[PDB]
Formats: sequence, structure tokens, C-alpha cells
Amino acid sequence: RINTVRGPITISEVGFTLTHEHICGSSAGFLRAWPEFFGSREALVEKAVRGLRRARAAGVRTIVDVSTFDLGRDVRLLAEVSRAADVHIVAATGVWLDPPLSIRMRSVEELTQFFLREIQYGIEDTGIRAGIIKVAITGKVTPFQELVLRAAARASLATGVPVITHTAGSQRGGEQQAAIFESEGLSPSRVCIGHSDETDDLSYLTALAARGYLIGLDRIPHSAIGLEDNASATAFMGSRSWQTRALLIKALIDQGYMKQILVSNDWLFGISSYVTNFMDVMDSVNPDGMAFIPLRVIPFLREKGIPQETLAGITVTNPARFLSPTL
Amino acid sequence: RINTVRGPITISEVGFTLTHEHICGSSAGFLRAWPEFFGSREALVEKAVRGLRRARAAGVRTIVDVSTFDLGRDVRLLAEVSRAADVHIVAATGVWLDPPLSIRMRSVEELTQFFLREIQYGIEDTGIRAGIIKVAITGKVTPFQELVLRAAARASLATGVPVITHTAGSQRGGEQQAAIFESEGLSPSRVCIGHSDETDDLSYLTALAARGYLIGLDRIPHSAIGLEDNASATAFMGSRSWQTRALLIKALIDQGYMKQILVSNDWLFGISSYVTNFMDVMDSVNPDGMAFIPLRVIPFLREKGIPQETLAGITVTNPARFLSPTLR
Ligand SMILES: [Zn+2]
Ligand SMILES: [Zn+2]
Ligand SMILES: [Zn+2]
Ligand SMILES: [Zn+2]
Repeated sequence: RINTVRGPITISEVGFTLTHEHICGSSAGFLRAWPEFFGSREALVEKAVRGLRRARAAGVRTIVDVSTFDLGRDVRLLAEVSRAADVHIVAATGVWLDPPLSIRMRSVEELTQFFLREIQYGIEDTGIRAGIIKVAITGKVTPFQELVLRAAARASLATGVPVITHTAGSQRGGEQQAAIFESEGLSPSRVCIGHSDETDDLSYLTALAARGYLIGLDRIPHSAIGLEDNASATAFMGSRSWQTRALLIKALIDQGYMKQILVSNDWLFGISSYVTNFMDVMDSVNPDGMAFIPLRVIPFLREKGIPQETLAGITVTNPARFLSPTL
Repeated sequence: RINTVRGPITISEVGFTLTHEHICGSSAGFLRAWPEFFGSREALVEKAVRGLRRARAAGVRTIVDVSTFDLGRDVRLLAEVSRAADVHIVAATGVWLDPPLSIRMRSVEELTQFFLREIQYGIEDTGIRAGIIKVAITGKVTPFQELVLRAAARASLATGVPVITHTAGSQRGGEQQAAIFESEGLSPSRVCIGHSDETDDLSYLTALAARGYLIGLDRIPHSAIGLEDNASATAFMGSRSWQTRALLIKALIDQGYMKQILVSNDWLFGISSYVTNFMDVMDSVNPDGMAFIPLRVIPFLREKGIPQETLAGITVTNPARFLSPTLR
């Protein structure tokens, strides 16, 4: 069974899954301290519920919210929006790219204990347990990021929950991450090398898929094409089209690696960790929000001749095998 | 009136005040997410209540907890410990040295609105209003720290609540802060240049005092000594004696600026923002905790011939004048 913000669910219940999403991208404590940054907490909830409901109508049954403590994960927000939209949400532990001093001063042993608290006991005082461990690196894995990766591996080995990575910009990084994970004895089948759609290096992608890593092609709608006069949009969303990103899905299928593909949007319904009003920029690029994958990408890939059964295995079977805890 | 974590109090109720203290030095959300780092939340509360009751029995009536959002300020923790210890606690807004992306991506106008929120409306959903604005600088003041200082000056000018600064480094950080605050139209009498005991540069401190700034001599027990095999120690503590720090208090009094002096410990009862068990290092050096000022420093100054009324001016009158919201 898989832990969600509404409690444990069976594999059969998981359904069509978006494996890399966010309700809100923020900072620890920030939503609670300055909700008016988002208009109000109520407005944010409304926007998230509407948008998750549209994804539900398009067939989405589960999302994995890979916001960590330092991304401002508010598991009570997740629970309220999950219940109202009636969509499963898997919450995360781990460490992203903005750890405060209380996190980045910690040892690998301490970080391991923190991840285990969140997986085995619960997040804060809620009893809601994390279903995945999220880590993030910047180009060259820093000494601290390597501690985070080792603790993630150790916590995955103790609990069976999988690890999902943020690979910054387009600098790849999967091979450096995989080296550390394997030095800890972690199976590649418990790891998703995320944001792998940021690169067109098919040799790089295929070699990781061949080792049994899951490949996250998970920022599919992000594109700043047409927004070249907005430097912050280009930096965040890139200059490649969504079709370019989506065609990597086809490319890995064609190389025989359909079982290794996880697809998502990396969307959110509010964001404070970047420039002010950036949510409006994203919303103008992709009005479909989290429904972008079932509404646009799935038909696109059918139109390129990929069988329905193959797309169902990528959107249903792969996420379930990935999320089901496995020692 | 002055806002505390238990509501408004009158100036006469403030009493002997420690104007630069912390219940817990942490990071936003961290006490909620990992209370077992401190043993438990219950263990932290119990230690803080004992430490504050000890301070109260030594004469303290109010502390100013200058923990910002990014220092993990938990006003519910402060309210609980204040009620149990019967010691007033004034809470802070502002930005310290560890702003997350959601804070450090913000404009001066945005940070002004955030500080105003915490002073005028309340912190989080608690209704507890900040009574001071805390800012921190390093070196010669970074562009972001300058933005924070200006937002602080603007929030001070709109509300009358004072500003207290963390002055780090050896670049006479007080003068850079004063120039920025004065460019905004902020009165020096609304500003405490904190951690001014970190230097022995008396001419520098006197000159600031003469301009009307309050001088925070507020890390007196962090002087250390005896902890040479501890690197984290003298990197965060200091290599001076507490008596030499305390003699700056007398030096400024003798120059004629007793009413410009604020004295404190910069203590806490838990800390997660540095090395693990740094709390144990601190407690070993200063077992008096927040009672160090009244138990050690006030007797030391009395022995050096500073009169009662002068000591009461520094510990009761100066903090009341500083904290009372004043648009001048
Ligand atoms: Zn990411
Ligand atoms: Zn993401
Ligand atoms: Zn300080
Ligand atoms: Zn302090």
C-alpha cells in the first residue's frame, strides 16, 4: 500500500498518476506567515481545487506532490485540496535546493533520521506520512547535496519508499547521482532521475534507462517560446517546445524502455519561491495546468502512433510499480 | 502601550528588560517539522520556562525575542513560555541572515508590506503583533541586506516600532547601517546597533551614541575563553573576557551616554541553526543563561562604582523609551 495525505491506498486505487507536481512552491512556514502573498490561503485552496478537479475530469486519479520541507510543503493544504478535489496526493520528504541553516548544518545520520520521521511517523503533528523522498542537485553535486543523496538512499533502503531527483537547469547530473545512490546499495528501480526532459541527449537518457532507473520526463508544458522578452520565464521554463519534450517520451519507447518512463507537468497553483506573479506567466503558457498531460500529451503521442496500451502502461502501471514500497 | 505575545501592556509594566534574547534559534517551520531535534517540544518548553523563571527571580520582567521568521520564530511557543514564566515577551518581525527564497526574492515594497503585516495585523493566524523589527547585516551590507534595512525603516516610520540590528564582521557595520537608515528619514533614537560589544573600538561606539543611536551591548556572556580545542566555539563565541565587554558599558556611561545603552545576553534555550549540541557548548560557558546580566554584569558594574539609579536607567528606562511606539 501507498501513503497519501488521506491515508493508505491500494495499488489498484492509484490509477492515472502525475508523478512530479506541486500544489504550491514556496518556503517553510511562508504560506502560514504571509498568506496574502497568494491573495489569501482561501484563494489558493480554491485555485488548486478547481485545477485538480479539471485534471480529475481529464482522467488523473493521483498526483505526487514532491514539495519538500524547504519548498514550503504544507501537508494540511495538501490534505484539504486532496479531499475537496477528491484526487489522491502523495506527499514527500527530502531536501530541495533551499535548505535553511537547521537542515544544511545536519549530518547524513541526522538527515536520515529526519526523512525516516516523515515517512514512518508522520509530517509535523499530522500523522500524514510521506510516500516519496525528493532530492535536488546543482550541476556538480555539492558536499551537502551528497549527504542528502546518501540519507535519501538510506531512508529508501529502510522503508521501501522511492527517491525522486531534481536535476537543475539542463546540466543532466543523473550519472553523478546514480553513482552515489549505487555506492549506498540502492536499486535503480527505486529512483527517478527527474527533469530528464530538459536535455535532448538521448544517449544519456537511454543509458540510465538501461540500468533500470526511472526517467522523469516531467516538465512537459514548460516553455518560454514566445516569451523571449521575459528573462525570468526563459530561465525557469526553457526555450524548447512542449512537443520537443514530449517526443523524448516517444524516443525512449522506440528504444524499448517504455517501462522506465514517468511523465508529469511539474505544475503548481501558487509559487512564492521565484519572481513575483510568476504564476500568471505559467498560467498563460499552459491554461490546462495539470490536465496538460492527459489532454494534450497523450493525444499527441497517439497521433505519432504510440499504442494506447503503451500510454496506459506509462501513466498507470509505471507509477504504481514505482510508488509501491519495495525493499 | 507595547505589544507582547500575551497582548498589549503599559510602559510601566515593562520593567527590567533584556532587549536582545531568543527562546529558540532555529529556522522557519523547523520546530514544527522536527521537534525531536530539541528532545521534544515539551522538553524545550520546560527548559525555557525554567530559564525564564530564573531570570525573573533575578529581576527580569520583560525580554525582547528578536527571532525573525527566518530564525524560526514560533510565537505560540513564546506565548506558552511567557504565560508559564510570567515574563513578558516582545516578538519580532524583520529578516535575519537566513532568508529562504520566498523572502530573498522580494522587493523593498514587498518586504515593507510583510513587516507591516506582522506589526499591524499579527503573526501568522495568532493575532500576536510584533513590537520590534530585527535586521542583520554582514560585511559592508549586501544589496539584499540594504533592501531589508530600507523596508525596516519604512515599517518603523509607519508604526513607530523600533529597529534592532545584528552587526557582524569588522567593517564598522554600524556606520553603513546608520547611513542607510538616515537616508530613509529614520530617527537614530528608533535604532539599536546590536552586538556592539563585539568590538573594543570605543571611539566608533561613542560617535554612534552621540548621533542618537542606541548601542546594544548584548552578547556579554558569549566572550568564552577556555574552549581553544573547540573551533565552532570561538568562531561563534569570541576570544575576549566578559568583563572587558562589560567595561564598555562603564566606558559609555563615563562619556555621558548612559541613556544610549541597551544591555542583554543574546541567549536562547534551544538552537538548531548551527552545529548539533552547540546549545551544550553555550550552557557550559554560561550556566546562568539569561540571568547572566542581572547576576554577574550588574554586580560587576556596581562594584566599579556605577550607581543604582544609573543601572536602573539602563535596564528599565532605556528599554521602555526604546520600545514605546514613537513617531517622534
Ligand atoms: Zn524540480
Ligand atoms: Zn518540481
Ligand atoms: Zn544577532
Ligand atoms: Zn540574537
